[PDB]
Amino acid sequence: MAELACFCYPHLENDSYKFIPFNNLAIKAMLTAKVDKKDMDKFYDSIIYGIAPPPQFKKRYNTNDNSRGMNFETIMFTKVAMLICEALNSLKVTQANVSNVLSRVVSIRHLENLVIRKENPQDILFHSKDLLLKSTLIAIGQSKEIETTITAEGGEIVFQNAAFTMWKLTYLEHQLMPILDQNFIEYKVTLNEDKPISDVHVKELVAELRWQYNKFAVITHGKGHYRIVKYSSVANHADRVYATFKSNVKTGVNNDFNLLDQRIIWQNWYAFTSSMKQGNTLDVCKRLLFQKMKPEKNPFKGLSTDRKMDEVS
Amino acid sequence: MAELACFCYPHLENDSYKFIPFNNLAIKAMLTAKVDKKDMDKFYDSIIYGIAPPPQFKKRYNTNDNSRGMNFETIMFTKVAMLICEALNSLKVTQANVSNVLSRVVSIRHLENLVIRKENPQDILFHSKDLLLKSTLIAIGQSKEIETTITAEGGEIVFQNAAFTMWKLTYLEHQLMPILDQNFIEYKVTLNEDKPISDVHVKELVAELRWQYNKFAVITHGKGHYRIVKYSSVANHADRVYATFKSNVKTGVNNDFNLLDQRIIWQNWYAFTSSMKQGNTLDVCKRLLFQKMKPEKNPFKGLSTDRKMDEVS
Amino acid sequence: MAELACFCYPHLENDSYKFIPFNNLAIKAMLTAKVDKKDMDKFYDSIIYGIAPPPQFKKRYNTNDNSRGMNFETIMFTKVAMLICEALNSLKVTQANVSNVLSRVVSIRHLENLVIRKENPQDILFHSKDLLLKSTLIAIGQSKEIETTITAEGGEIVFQNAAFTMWKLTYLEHQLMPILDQNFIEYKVTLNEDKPISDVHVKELVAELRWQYNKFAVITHGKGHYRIVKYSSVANHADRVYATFKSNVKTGVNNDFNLLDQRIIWQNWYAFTSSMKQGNTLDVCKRLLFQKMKPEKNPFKGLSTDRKMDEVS
Amino acid sequence: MAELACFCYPHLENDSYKFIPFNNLAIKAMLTAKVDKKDMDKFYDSIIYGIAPPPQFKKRYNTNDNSRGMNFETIMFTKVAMLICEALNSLKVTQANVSNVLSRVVSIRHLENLVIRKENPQDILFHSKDLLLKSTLIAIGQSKEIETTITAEGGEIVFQNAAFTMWKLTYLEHQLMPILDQNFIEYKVTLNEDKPISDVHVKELVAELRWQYNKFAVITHGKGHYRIVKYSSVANHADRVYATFKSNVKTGVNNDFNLLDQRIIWQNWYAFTSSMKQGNTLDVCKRLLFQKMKPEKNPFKGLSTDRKMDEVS
Amino acid sequence: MAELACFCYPHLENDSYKFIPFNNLAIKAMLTAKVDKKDMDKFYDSIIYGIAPPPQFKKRYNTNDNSRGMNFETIMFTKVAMLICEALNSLKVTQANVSNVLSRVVSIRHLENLVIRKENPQDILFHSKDLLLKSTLIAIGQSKEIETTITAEGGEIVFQNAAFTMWKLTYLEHQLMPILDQNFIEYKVTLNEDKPISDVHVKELVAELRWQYNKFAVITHGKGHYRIVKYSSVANHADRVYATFKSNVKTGVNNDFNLLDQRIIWQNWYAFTSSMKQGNTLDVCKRLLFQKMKPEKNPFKGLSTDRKMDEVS
Amino acid sequence: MAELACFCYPHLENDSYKFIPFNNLAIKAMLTAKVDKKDMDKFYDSIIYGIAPPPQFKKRYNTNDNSRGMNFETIMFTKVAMLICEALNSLKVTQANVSNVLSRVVSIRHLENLVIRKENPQDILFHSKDLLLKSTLIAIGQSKEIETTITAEGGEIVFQNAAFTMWKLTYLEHQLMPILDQNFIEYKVTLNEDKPISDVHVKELVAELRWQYNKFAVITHGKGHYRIVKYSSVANHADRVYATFKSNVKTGVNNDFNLLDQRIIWQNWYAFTSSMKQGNTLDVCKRLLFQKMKPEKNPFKGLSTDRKMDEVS
Repeated sequence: MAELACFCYPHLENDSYKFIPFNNLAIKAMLTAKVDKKDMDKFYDSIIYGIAPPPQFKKRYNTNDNSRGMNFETIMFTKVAMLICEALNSLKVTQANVSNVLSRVVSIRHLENLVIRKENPQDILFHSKDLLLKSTLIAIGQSKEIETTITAEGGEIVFQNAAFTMWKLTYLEHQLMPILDQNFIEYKVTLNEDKPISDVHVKELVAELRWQYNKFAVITHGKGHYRIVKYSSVANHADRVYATFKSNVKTGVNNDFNLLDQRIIWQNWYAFTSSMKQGNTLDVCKRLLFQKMKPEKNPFKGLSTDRKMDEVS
Repeated sequence: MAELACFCYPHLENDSYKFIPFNNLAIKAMLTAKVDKKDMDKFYDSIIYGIAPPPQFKKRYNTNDNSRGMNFETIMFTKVAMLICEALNSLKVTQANVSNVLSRVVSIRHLENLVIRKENPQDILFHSKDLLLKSTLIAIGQSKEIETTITAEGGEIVFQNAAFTMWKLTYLEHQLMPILDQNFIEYKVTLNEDKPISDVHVKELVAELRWQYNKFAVITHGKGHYRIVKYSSVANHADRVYATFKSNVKTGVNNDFNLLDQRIIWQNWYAFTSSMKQGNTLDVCKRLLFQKMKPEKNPFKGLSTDRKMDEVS
Repeated sequence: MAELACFCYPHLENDSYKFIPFNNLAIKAMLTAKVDKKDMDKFYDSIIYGIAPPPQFKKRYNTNDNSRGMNFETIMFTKVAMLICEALNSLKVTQANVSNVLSRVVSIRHLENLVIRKENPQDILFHSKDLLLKSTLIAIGQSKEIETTITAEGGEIVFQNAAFTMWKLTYLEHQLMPILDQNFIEYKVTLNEDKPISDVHVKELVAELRWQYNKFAVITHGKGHYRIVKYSSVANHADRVYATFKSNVKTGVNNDFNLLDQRIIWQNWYAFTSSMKQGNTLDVCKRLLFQKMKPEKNPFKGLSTDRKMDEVS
Repeated sequence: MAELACFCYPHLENDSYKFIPFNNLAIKAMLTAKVDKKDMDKFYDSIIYGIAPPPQFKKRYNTNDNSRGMNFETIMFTKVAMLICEALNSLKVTQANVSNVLSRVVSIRHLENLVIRKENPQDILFHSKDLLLKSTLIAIGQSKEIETTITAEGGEIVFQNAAFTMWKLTYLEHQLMPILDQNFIEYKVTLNEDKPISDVHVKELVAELRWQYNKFAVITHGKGHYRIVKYSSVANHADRVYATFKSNVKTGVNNDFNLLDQRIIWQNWYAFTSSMKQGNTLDVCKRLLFQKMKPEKNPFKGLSTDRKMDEVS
Repeated sequence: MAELACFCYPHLENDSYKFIPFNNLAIKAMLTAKVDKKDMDKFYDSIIYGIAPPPQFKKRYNTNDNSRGMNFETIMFTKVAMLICEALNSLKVTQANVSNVLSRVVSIRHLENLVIRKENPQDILFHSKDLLLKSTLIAIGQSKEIETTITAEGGEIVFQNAAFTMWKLTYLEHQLMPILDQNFIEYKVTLNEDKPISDVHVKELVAELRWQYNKFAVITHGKGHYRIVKYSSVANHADRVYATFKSNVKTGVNNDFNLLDQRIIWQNWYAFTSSMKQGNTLDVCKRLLFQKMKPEKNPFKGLSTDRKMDEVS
Repeated sequence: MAELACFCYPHLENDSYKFIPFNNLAIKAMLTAKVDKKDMDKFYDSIIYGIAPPPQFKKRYNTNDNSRGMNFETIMFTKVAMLICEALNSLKVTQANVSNVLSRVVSIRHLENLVIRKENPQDILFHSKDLLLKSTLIAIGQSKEIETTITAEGGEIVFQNAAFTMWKLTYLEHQLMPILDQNFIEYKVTLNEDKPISDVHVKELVAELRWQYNKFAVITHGKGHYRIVKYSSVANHADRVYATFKSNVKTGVNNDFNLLDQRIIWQNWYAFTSSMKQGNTLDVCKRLLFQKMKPEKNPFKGLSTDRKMDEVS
């Protein structure tokens, strides 16, 4: 999780801002550099290895005294940086915008997964440059469009339906910036199409979720997909999405939040995010999260039995 | 799963039948031996490596043309054979009985797990020779007593309570006769004491079973413990326990069947075994196993919610 | 052993059905997919990884719960799929035929061996695209022609003559769908030319078979080659070829059966297949297979002595 | 194959000749020693590492310029030497005899196999010191007794009967003096008892020999066991046993030759050894070995069919 | 050491005999082939892997029962075969000659060393195709020219002078047909130029030979180079060169023998080869080889002292 | 090469000085210690790991900044230290003497080789504690006796005679203080007995030396054995033995020098040491070493021929 300015710098050629990747040794030089307090937000000249990121983003890079950043000396750093550049170079970014664009924080893991998609001959992104660009621009946050199956970050498909595709996020196996907590398990459910989903297809998804992923809560962060997370993590997710909601309200940036199908989402999460979306306080929202809520209409009552009896037969 | 006659032979010394283990090379010789059709049930003399098991049990031993038997050339074969001998030698078996005793089929895996217990300094069986003998004699089927926690076969303790202890059966990791199906997962729940168990302690067990082992059916084979098995296996278990029930009825051997706590056992399994115990046919019993049975009183209705909300908090 | 529909799907381009291989991740997605009972025979859209085989052929693919299928994630799967496509694309298959063609069950091992031939610079198939196509179309079952030495599946040549070539089938060493039984040994004897073979050349073949392969039965499945199989397997072969004979009779598909040279074939096998070809029952045929048949004229009486005395000299 | 004087030297203590093993470094020193032509048959004093064998046996030991001897630096050399000493020390050898005894050439491989027997807890020789001594004294050639199953050199039992035990000689796997020709295969058939063997038990042995070992000739070197050798080796065996016969005749040492059961032995071998035993020339004997001899009464005519049909059933 | 017919076969294309290498699997097939006694000298058709060498050269190829031949399945076999073809294809061999040319026995090791030369960018043969051809044609025996330094087989240069170059033959390290005797050490001394060599340069060579290679005899086989061989091998060399001399006399093929500088060659060898060249018998020649010949004029008397004193200083 | 005070310290118990080994961690502590200039010759107290050697011998121990010392952290350090203690403890050293005794410089490699001897069951030193003590006391320099074969330091015996034993010094393979120059080769020739040696036995030794070790000079350092050294080392040896001679003259310590057999020793070395022993200057002695000395009577003229001709035969 870091700024785009961690991967590339802008260069004005042909009266246009083309973005160029960093050499890892330039980053390595900057980390050893003595810079003025008033130059910490300026791009650094390594002399030998070209331009380097602003010294203020020192903590974004893993060193001996830091394991909270990314592994910039890997090959995947260059791949991700190239992906970012390719995407930004298509936008023809104006002089006023370059700073805002680069200061945008994005998911490095999302970008890494997109690299893993684009490089696989089997994946549609390998063949469609347009789909790759759409996918990347969503990840960059320079796109109004929603992440769907076609434009998903990726992972191992663990379930698929007419309406849905479930992915296991393999963040443990990443090169650039993995999850270090070995307990980490998280899935996501992307919609295949935006057109209306049937009751039968929703039933099929909820069936698999209640059977295979019973120890997981079904939530969302307001974009067009579900997040399958351990119940032990929900409280932290709540804090994050509320902080985001709060931040977007204060800064005036888009604050749309798709609560998604109420029959699929976890009751308490839907309550939480509904209160948040109504403009209630963190404590008001959080307190619903922990309430032993009176069981709603299921709304699919015989669903867990069906799969058991199928397995027996 | 094999006869005791696969591990030892009886020898009359000091006017008493002491049972002696087989050398693996004696077994190996017997497998290459040409024997008369009327000597197939007699113990075989290898000459060089001592007495060997009856040729009729050829298929009990793994060869090039057989992977359905045990690995008799391992060290654990000798350990198991020694355990058996030690147990049988304490009984002072009479001349009439020796044949019946040795023809008794027993769980080799059970015996292997008992070896793994007895050899560990941390385990009570290592220190109590009496407890070891009781445990082994249960496994041999030369004991009226019930297998409890103290006398359990063993495995990895995955849950423990005042009333119960849950073990993961590590049959995949065995040396002598492992499970070859890598999908194999099975647990057992042994009672710590026979005295009456509280509602609170039953609730605690059922809670863990509904949370951690939701894709598993809770059954029993009529002894004093629960078996936690995949729903995909229940149908096969049914066949086995019914065949056993049928066999014991025809042969007049003890046919006690403890159905165990109805609140813990899977509804369909309890129905199945109740019909069997009432003397109904296989088909009558089996048909209950597959019925989408109308949900009984839960009988613990808010139990699955409690653990979820705990995890969230 | 699987349908052609396990490797490719048809696509109508340029008013012609060109067959395209499957991506293994598409297959992998289908295996996790929830499909309607009435769509089980339709090709599956994985979205991300292209078209996938019909869900009804799930058991053709090896998973955690299945070791009876093929290893579709290997490189040889793609090679075999490509070979199939190349062959089918030459036929210009019509719209009515595509379903029948793809539903044809074929030997995957045969196809794998053809891949191993075509990729070796030393092998004639590497240089002759025509011979490769003929060979493959025989394996596919879209060819009236007989498998000979030139068009043989392959293996290690263990004996060769003017008339014959003996191959060891290395099915144990395969990647895509090996034989798992490590005891497996089987050879085949393909004819080099169809023109009449001399008594001297037949003698030479029968000599090697009686000397080197004395524990093997010489049979055929009715095509133009001999099969050298363990005597322990003959009974199973009998069942297979009879079932095939029966099936072809009922379905009206070609049911030619070349019994081959009576002097080479095992007496009991020739008796068996002659009875089958005369339209007798399975039991009638099988019973001949097990008869201690009165030794015919040898028909080469001093043959086993000759090779012994040669070896001594 | 070497003299006993290669392993030990005699020492007169307590008015008795006790034989002592050589240290390998003493042997190593002797190999580098400059000795007088008239001291080549005397035991060599290495000074540092004790007594060493006579320099005349230099070629018995493997060096850089010699791979025809034994590996005296191995542990098995010491084991074999100890076995020899133990045996010779029991005989109380007289002063006149010591030279003859030590100059006796013996099979090192035989002795090595006896070591492998005696050190295995499963083997009877491990427990019976008397049987071990008998076995060893046969191998040394200081015993009138015949090698039987009980006193056999050893190897892997590949077949066993009431009357017979077949051993695979694992001379390839030896440490001290292996066979270097990797094609080497040889078995031996020792009698379990000397009392008369039935027709049924002979049939059983001949059955296994015609089935499993069809490419092997059944011979003997005149002691009480059969030798199963490749047909390609028979001519060499003939030379050896004839040379021995010739040598024993000239030197007046015992020249008994047990031709063994005529129904079991290879026709040509029986002819050969019968001519030799009648006092005919090498050429006379050898010529019978190569004759395409008119097939005698089988004398078991349906034997090869029986096992085939059994395998099929 | 084998015939050229072991590596290639002739093919008449464009009214010219171009020679083509063998595929190793064709050779492998031929080794398993049953051929008529009157076809043993004809090239064999493997069908699948192209033409193969005449069956009469079976023993030239290493198998399970043969370690006296070459390793034809190696890559170096193909390299050597290609080298041979390249050379023979330049000669435009006539129809009458092809048989004689191919039946020529040549040093495989020589050819292998030439391959090792030609493939090294540092070696002149890599750049001069003419020099490579000259070198190869000498090795083939289709050239009147003498092997010199420029056209030498190769090896590790251990000494070099204005006049001479000494090579260590690394026959132990070969792939195709190595020396198996690990004691093997042999060097060769090729002349750099044919023009007359000074006394000073001869002195320098003889100095190094007396110092570094004192346990080696300096000989020749009559071509324009010296052979540095262990004194233990000289007797065998004598037999070989005499047999060659004898053979060439009987067959009328060129029988030139360059005795080389008498001051360099070993006294006894010069005597031997002089007697041979005068037409004396093997025994007459050999007897000189073993004579304790009265020391000639040294002819360099203080030479061994000089190098000692240099080393000291 | 270091003082005895590097291995042990004296302790006065029972009114006697018993010498005790150092713990390596005590040495390690001393190396890090800050000591007064006037305590550099006192034994150091490490507190935790006992007494340690005087800080003045710092350079005797290998550190990061020193590869000129010994590897004191090895096991062989303790073994050598123990050997030294065992030897010194037998002498009952007086209070006045302890300092002189411990300040004695000795060959660590000699001591290591004695350890390698004493620990080998095959070696006489393993069994004779008296011989071990004699050997060690010679190495320590607390013995008037001469090093002979029986009491030799050790190594690999490369030649042995009635009179002589040649050892290869394996100083490269040592643990405690090896030779680091990988070119190092040195042998020694110890006398087996002191009684007079024959001309024939001297001839045999000189023969092997002229044949196998022709590039080596035969010298001595004045004790009762020969040293076989490269001619390139002689000049350095000369310096050492002269410096020793000079030192012993100045300090009044024994200065016996056995020049040994003039027929065996290198002419120039004998000249050198004779001049030294006559009391000439270093330059006078050295100049003889480099003189191209007129060849004396050989004194064995046909010796080098004999071995050549033997090798040929």
